[PDB]
Amino acid sequence: NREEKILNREIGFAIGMPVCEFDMVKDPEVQDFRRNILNVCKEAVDLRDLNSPHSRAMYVYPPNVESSPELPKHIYNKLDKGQIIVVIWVIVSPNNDKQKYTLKINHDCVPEQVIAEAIRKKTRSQGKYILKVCGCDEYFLEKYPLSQYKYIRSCIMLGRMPNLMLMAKESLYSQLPMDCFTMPSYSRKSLWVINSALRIKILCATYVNIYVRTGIYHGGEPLCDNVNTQRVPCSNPRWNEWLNYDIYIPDLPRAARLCLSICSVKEEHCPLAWGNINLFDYTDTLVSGKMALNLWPVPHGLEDLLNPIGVTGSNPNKETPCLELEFDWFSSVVKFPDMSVIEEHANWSLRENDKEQLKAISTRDPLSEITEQEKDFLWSHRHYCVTIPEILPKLLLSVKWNSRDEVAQMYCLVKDWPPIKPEQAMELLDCNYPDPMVRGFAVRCLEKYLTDDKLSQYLIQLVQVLKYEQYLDNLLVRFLLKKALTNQRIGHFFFWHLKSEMHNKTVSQRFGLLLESYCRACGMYLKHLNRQVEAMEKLINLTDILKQEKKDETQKVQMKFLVEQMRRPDFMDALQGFLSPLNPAHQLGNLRLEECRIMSSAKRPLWLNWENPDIMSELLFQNNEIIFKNGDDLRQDMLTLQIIRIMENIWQNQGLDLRMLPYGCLSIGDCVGLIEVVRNSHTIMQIQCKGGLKGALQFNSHTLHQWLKDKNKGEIYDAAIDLFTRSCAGYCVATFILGIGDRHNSNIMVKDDGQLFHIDFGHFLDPFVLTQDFLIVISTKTREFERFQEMCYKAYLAIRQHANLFINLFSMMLGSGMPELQSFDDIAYIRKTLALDKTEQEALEYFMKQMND
Ligand SMILES: */C=C/C(=O)N1CCC(C(=O)N(C)CC(=O)N2CCN(c3nc(-c4cnc(N)nc4C(F)F)nc(N4CCOCC4)n3)CC2)CC1
Repeated sequence: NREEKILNREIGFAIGMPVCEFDMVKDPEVQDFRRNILNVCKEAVDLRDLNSPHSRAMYVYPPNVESSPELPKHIYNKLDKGQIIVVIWVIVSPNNDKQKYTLKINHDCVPEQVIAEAIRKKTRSQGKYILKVCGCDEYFLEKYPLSQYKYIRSCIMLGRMPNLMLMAKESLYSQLPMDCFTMPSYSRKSLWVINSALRIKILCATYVNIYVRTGIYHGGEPLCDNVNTQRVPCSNPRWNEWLNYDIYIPDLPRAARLCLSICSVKEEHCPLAWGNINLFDYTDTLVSGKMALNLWPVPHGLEDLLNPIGVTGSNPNKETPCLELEFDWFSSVVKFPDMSVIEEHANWSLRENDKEQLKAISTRDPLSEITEQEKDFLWSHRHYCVTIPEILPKLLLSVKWNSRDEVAQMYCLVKDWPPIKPEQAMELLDCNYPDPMVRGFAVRCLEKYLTDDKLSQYLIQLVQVLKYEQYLDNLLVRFLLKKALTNQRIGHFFFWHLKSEMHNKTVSQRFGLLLESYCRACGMYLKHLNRQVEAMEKLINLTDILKQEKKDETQKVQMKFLVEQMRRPDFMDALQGFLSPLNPAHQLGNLRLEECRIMSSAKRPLWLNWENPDIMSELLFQNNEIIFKNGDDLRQDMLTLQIIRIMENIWQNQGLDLRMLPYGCLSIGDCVGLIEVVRNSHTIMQIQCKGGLKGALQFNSHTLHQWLKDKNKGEIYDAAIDLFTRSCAGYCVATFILGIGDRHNSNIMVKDDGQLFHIDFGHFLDPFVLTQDFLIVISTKTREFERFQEMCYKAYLAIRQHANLFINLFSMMLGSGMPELQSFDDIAYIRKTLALDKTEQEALEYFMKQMND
């Protein structure tokens, strides 16, 4: 049909690769995934059309709200007797005259009550309206308490006054397209019985320019010793050898994998090409017969001669080392047993001090190692551990995954295991836990106890752990896809986190198929995503040209070329009138070329400035600024900003107001990304160079206080000083805990109201100087510094209390090929700085001493 072809073209443009390539993939799992994944799209679409236009309106404009409606003590104290002052705006005439109406209402009021009181205040001179945020496309469409909306709570925290616009509901529903998801055109035995040992024949290898080292693994742990084949000259890469393993065939867990590599010898063993295969396919069948596997190049800094944590599947580039293998073939097709046989074989197969010992064990952090004695101890008490559920990760770690009996008994324990918090459920999804039942339990916990707010807060870690999935079709991907197809706020960053790694051929297939399904079921938003993709395409083209053709020209010549190329209507049409990838609720209209510029600095970053076309853009920001950087990796920055936002949330919900600044930052491709521009912000180096005594003079650090006092005179002085002190202490603790890279006068920034923050997080996990500027702004021996030290200590304790969450986040991000995060050894730095193995008072003294230096 026509709709099908146009949708295919658009999806190909959005994903980067054409849809037709997926069809030419003669892989049963690929086509079965493409087909079976459409049930999730159907569920999501039905949920969208479930309740007339309101359901679609919630799908496109979901409420941006906090997970808990309860306000912290200090946040509630900032209210006028538990009330809030809110300005509601109304556009009246064809001239669009804007009339404001100020109200003082209970913070816990519903948007309906807000609209009612607004109409009351307006008439002193029915439910057919809704509330929009003045300046962006955010809508208060749900019966939430107003204060629970992130915008309202932010206004309450920042002292700013919320400005909302009243909008007829029909005016918004008329802007909602009648979406029509069209179903694609590509839609319409023994068991364990075999008793023996696993053996595999390595036949030969092609495209080799030595021996083959193999092993059987379950996630990261080997189910048996590794096996080296006969050292053969590379001229004739023919082994035809049979490798036998100390593993009974039925003893193989469901997620057993074969990890192989080709090594050379000088004495000096060095890997050449690696590969991993699923012993069981997606249909639970045990692979048999001949199989050709194209290997992958080795990643940098590989400790061993094997890469088990690497992705599974043959290399898409078939012009690579190809190893031929042979698996035993028995009577009939072998399948993994059903859960019923598992339960049958499981059924067939205590002191107070010891209970408190189990509790203390559960209290420990993830990276803390568990001894063999402790493993057998947890296993002997596997039934009592159901009363303390959060010990489930360590219990799983204590299992002998090379014994079908223990695996079946653990399956039984999991089938009825109590649910645990999402923060703890994510730990069971990293590379350590590949078992399908454990991952299903974790996904159930997420589905049951994860707010979409918390989902967006951890969306990147989940999209990453996706790579740890043994098969294309699994419960985790289905959950993520359903949430992305029922919530466009989540779907935006879902699509972008996926597209930002389409360059990686290791997950090109998986993420490509997932993006195909998403774009097929996402709706009209595919058009806006395509416009954003084309804008980023033009930006990448321009910045690539700048870094090579005109790379060694002067600032003004590069600027002249950038102004020339930024016009060329084919480019203006592409970079004008689209949604901000950093925040799709932000419209970006016409470019203010007079305000765009190359940032100098490193790798020629682009500083772009758009006008805000919002009807009431002046009440939020009339100009939106963004830094498009094509050069260095931004994943580290994304993770750091996420962690900083989480730390600020912890501090707020715990009762210490340390205003951080986790500005927007989105990696959109291979080292190509965007950065949010914080208005009215300048670097300390700027403060010193602008306040330099003269053109030829020294740049003392004492002036910063003078600059702040000039920018804040009168009663605003103490407020600015308090803001500076609090934000400074917060960033002190953050940078110490995370081990952020070298700070200096230009890595730090301050705003006109005193807020301090950081930028450009180069390397972490491998001493905040507190230049006498900061100490002078805080006031060494003053009550101000006493309160400062108290703040720092309290924040350090608060973060030590969530060390577990932070370590789990890092262990989940391990999958991403980031430099400063390649092994658990890098994460151990946090276990160090937080003194996990020490006590609370010990860690307090440790941090006191560390900050004394
Ligand atoms: C003093 C005499 C002298 O020699 N000079 C010349 C140099 C001048 C100077 O110090 N400049 C120009 C520094 C400066 O103004 N900027 C602009 C802001 N930049 C910035 N960088 C980033 C960022 C964050 N993370 C990463 N991974 N990369 C970058 C980027 F650098 F690539 N983010 C921001 N912002 C975030 C907050 O809101 C605003 C935008 N800004 C740094 C260099 C002085 C006179």
